[PDB]
Amino acid sequence: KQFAVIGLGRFGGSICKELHRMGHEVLAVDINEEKVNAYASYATHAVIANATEENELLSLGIRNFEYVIVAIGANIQASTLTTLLLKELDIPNIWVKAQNYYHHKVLEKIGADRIIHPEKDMGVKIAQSLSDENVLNYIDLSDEYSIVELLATRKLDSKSIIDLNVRAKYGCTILAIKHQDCLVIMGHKKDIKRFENEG
Amino acid sequence: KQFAVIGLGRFGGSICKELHRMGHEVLAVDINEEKVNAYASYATHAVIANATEENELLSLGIRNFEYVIVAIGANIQASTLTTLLLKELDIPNIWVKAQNYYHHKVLEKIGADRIIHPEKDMGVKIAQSLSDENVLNYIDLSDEYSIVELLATRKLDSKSIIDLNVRAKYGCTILAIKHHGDICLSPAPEDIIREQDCLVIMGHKKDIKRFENEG
Amino acid sequence: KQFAVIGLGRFGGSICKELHRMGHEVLAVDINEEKVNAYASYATHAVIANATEENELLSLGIRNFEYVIVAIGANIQASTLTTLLLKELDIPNIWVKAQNYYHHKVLEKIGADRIIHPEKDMGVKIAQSLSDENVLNYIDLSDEYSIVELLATRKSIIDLNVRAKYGCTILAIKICLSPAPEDICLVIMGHKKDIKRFENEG
Amino acid sequence: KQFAVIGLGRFGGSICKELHRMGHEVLAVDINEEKVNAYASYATHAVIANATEENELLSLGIRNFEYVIVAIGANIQASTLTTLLLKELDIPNIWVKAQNYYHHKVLEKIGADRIIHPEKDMGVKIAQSLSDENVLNYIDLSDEYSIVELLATRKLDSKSIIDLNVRAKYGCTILAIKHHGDICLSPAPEDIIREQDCLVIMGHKKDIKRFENEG
Amino acid sequence: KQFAVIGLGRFGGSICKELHRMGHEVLAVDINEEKVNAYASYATHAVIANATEENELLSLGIRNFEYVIVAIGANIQASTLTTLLLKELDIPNIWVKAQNYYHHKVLEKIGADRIIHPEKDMGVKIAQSLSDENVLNYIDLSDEYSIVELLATRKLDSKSIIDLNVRAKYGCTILAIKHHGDICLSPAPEDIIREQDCLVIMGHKKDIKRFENEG
Ligand SMILES: Nc1ncnc2c1ncn2[C@@H]1O[C@H](COP(=O)(O)OP(=O)(O)OP(=O)(O)O)[C@@H](O)[C@H]1O
Ligand SMILES: Nc1ncnc2c1ncn2[C@@H]1O[C@H](COP(=O)(O)OP(=O)(O)OP(=O)(O)O)[C@@H](O)[C@H]1O
Ligand SMILES: Nc1ncnc2c1ncn2[C@@H]1O[C@H](COP(=O)(O)OP(=O)(O)OP(=O)(O)O)[C@@H](O)[C@H]1O
Ligand SMILES: Nc1ncnc2c1ncn2[C@@H]1O[C@H](COP(=O)(O)OP(=O)(O)OP(=O)(O)O)[C@@H](O)[C@H]1O
Ligand SMILES: Nc1ncnc2c1ncn2[C@@H]1O[C@H](COP(=O)(O)OP(=O)(O)OP(=O)(O)O)[C@@H](O)[C@H]1O
Ligand code: NA
Ligand code: NA
Ligand code: NA
Repeated sequence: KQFAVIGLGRFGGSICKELHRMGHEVLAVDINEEKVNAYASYATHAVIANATEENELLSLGIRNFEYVIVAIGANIQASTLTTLLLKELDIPNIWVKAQNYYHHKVLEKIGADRIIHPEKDMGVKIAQSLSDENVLNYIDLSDEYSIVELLATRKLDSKSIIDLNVRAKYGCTILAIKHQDCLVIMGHKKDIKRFENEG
Repeated sequence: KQFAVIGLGRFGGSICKELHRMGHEVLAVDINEEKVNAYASYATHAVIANATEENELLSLGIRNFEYVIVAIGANIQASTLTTLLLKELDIPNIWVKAQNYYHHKVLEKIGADRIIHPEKDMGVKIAQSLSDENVLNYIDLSDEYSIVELLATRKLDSKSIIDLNVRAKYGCTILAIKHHGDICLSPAPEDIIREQDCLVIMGHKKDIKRFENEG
Repeated sequence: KQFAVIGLGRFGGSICKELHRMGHEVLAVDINEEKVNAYASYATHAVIANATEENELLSLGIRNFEYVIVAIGANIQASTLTTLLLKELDIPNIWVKAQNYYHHKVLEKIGADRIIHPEKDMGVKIAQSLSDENVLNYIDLSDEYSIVELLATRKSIIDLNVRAKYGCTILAIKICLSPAPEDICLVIMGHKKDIKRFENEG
Repeated sequence: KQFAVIGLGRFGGSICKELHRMGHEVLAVDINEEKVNAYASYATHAVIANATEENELLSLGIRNFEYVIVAIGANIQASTLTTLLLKELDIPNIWVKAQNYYHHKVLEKIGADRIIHPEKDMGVKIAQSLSDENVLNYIDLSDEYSIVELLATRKLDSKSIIDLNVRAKYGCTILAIKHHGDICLSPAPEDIIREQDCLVIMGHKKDIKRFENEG
Repeated sequence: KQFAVIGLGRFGGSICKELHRMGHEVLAVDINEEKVNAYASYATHAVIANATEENELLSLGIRNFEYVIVAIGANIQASTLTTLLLKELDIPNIWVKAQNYYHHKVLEKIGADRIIHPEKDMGVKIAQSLSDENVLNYIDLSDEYSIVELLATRKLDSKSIIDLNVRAKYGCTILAIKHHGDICLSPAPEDIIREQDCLVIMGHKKDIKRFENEG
């Protein structure tokens, strides 16, 4: 697979370094000369180009890339003009980083295959950890069930699994323990909060 | 639990909106008047202040907040000077949003309780989804064992759980399966996996990768 | 009929002044303070607002306007964001001034009812006048047939065999409408190729 | 001894010229092309570089220098990220020119071996000369003891050393007398004090104030 | 004694904070609104005025000040036009902070009473500390004689004053010893010197250098 990442910011620069670490052909495009020089070593091909121009986009052979990631999320004009061109060039998969709710609505009309909010998805994830310090990481299977990696408190010390009645009393299934030790649990959103309060 | 969020960007503004939804007293501090007027309705109180000033920081009653989040990740001077003042004010928890690796090193020195890379962590998470399109959302329990929410392929249709030897060969456990928008926790042998449905699995990282090829 | 004109430039300010002359209520919105003060006298209601904000758009009572004209044609971000709000606010008629081909393609996606190129339409109209210095002003009824207002050069109507030889009809003589044989700006209606032959031979 | 001076301002450019005058190997680093061309004659080697970037720091050959002076004192971000790289490069002695009190607090955290306030230390010395027109130059041995180079008034003219009972009444010992451009180290009783000759007098900080007032 | 400080920089702001600490009436004039608000508490009278204007300078009542310090050292146009006005208004004492050699020459022509180089005089003083790590502070009595506040080494540990033939061989006099936060004036034979204590010495400039190499 060949990937193109347009815009080497904090978000796009992470995708170039990660996909290059896994051993993939990454094209790194950025309008900034100093950004491309820094990520020149972290990409298979790095070009100092403006992606809002169709002539520059055809010069890169952008039609040969199955996945194009437009990591521009502070310039709505540059981001929407780029993903309109890539939809014109018949790119199978265009993934765009959005800025606000209105930028999400423009890109949904002009044909973005997946629209990503990196700071909004992390900020909600961080604020869940701020509100309840017991949690460390979670994944939402649905809107009401989650796999919350809880942190064992002082009252859970020296307590066996059979002593815990999470299976029946709370209806929560413990998955793993990482030796205060990390306690991975699964259950309803309201049911897990009962186990956090009562230990 | 009273939270102060300094800098209402895409990251700071999301924490103010999320914590206000959960019903928490959030103080929204920003130096830009237009940003403050946007988050007046999404915060308990929104004020205009330059957090690099100690006199302006004490005019907010910032010593009364258990958590302060400095969500400035494009100005290193503004971000590092702010957490220095909060470190002096004996704030128990200071969480800072970092910009690069060398910005993370400054905050570690001057006493940031937690340092957050929002785009770097999401960019790494996205890049796993580009590389392996089977996955939908993964959470790393450790460096070798992870929970991967997989998407069922075309050959997984009309297949039973006992047919898939995940417990025996791959050494992985299917923790949940969802079909048609309804999620079933801890499926029992045997259940029908459909053409396009999410398949949550748990196991070693290299063991799931072998299973995705043969799924 | 209540009209809203968003963006007081050369194009938007001309729509405000013409509609205020005709006796219509016009709301003039612009982000520039100097523009609004100049067109405060030429608009029924004038405000200094950013039209890309949904809160500022609702303060104007923009839902009461049947026609909104987004005459922003150099800021693509301001033009595309504004028409998405007005589409969200259910304006029956949104007319947008575009900049280039790609700006036109964006506004077609997000639901612009009519997209206007003022400089491109005039530039095509002007460039037809430079190549053929006899013409003055023309409109295209169709691709093949057009009404061309020629300039009279160095004869009776019957002498000008446009009806038989060229297959064209003389429409006016400049003031005297509906000419008839015979009579010694010349308006001629006919096929586009036929008028060019008439100009070369006459 | 090898020295590197990062930032050729009024303060950094003075260290380059004084160390080169003494015959030391000075590397002059700056980001401005005009500054580097100006100090080509006053430094062993002058390089155009941006010190906040670590790749440009290792090209200079910065690990070969025992002393590095970061004489940037108007950009807090550029100064603190430079001394972070040098501290990470195991540079033994890093001397940093600071700007304000909060900049001093950051450099203390991230490992600056010595933090310098050139204008603040000179402003304090000047304000002692404005407040007291008798003094010319002083050195604080401690917070209560000092050596003050006084200036002779009219009442000290034609006065011998033994006539002045400074040793008993004030408890201050006269160290030297700058006689008409010629010094006199440890003057012996008695030497005639002229109209205007410097009187290097050592004593308590409060006691010399009495000597200035009582003449 | 009323002092006017024109330009509240790092150097001008240090004179305001020190003259007010000593109990003097200070007029703090600056063209920047942010600077005046910060120093409004540390100055008797703080004004946001431009000093290059003759009308604004007479609104301050600047003729009532014996000392005016023009602490603008990065703006030659503002510094030379200010002191041209103050000399035109017959200020008895005008002290100007200069930038380079050419600014020093202009201010001499247009009648500056004392011209100050804060960063240049510190850079020369700092470069002496980099060259010789034994010195901590020194005061130049002349171009050939100096008082150096040395630092004790391992070879100077447990050595009495009479053991050091500084009076006979080196021709230098030991003035005081800073014994770990305690300072003793005019030591008598004999006093023991610890491992690391400041040793204030006086002598010829070349004779002190021979002492450090030979002891
Ligand atoms: N037209 C363009 N074509 C290509 N790259 C561009 C273009 N416009 C901007 N960029 C580059 O894209 C990069 C990321 O965009 P930008 O800084 O606007 O986004 P952002 O919202 O700040 O994202 P991040 O949080 O990842 O930094 C920048 O380095 C910028 O120079
Ligand atoms: N000194 C300051 N005090 C308070 N708020 C500030 C200060 N400096 C910047 N801000 C605000 O912080 C917010 C976010 O800062 P900035 O835009 O520099 O960071 P970012 O990392 O690019 O943003 P984001 O969180 O959107 O990714 C902005 O609204 C900005 O106005
Ligand atoms: N967000 C906005 N909301 C309202 N008015 C705006 C906005 N952005 C720009 N304007 C105003 O719209 C007017 C026209 O926009 P602009 O000058 O960018 O377009 P243009 O193509 O040059 O227009 P014209 O050819 O009519 O002069 C200007 O007066 C500008 O100040
Ligand atoms: N990142 C950098 N790397 C190297 N040199 C730099 C860098 N940033 C600034 N400089 C240079 O450092 C020199 C001094 O810095 P600056 O002028 O900001 O400090 P300052 O406190 O005003 O100094 P001074 O008052 O002694 O002149 C300038 O010549 C400037 O060009
Ligand atoms: N014409 C003026 N009148 C009054 N104040 C002025 C004028 N011009 C500049 N200043 C102020 O004087 C102060 C010092 O000026 P400047 O920054 O040019 O000098 P500097 O040599 O860099 O100062 P320092 O090294 O002491 O920080 C600043 O606060 C500046 O705003
Ligand atoms: Na961002
Ligand atoms: Na135009
Ligand atoms: Na300075």
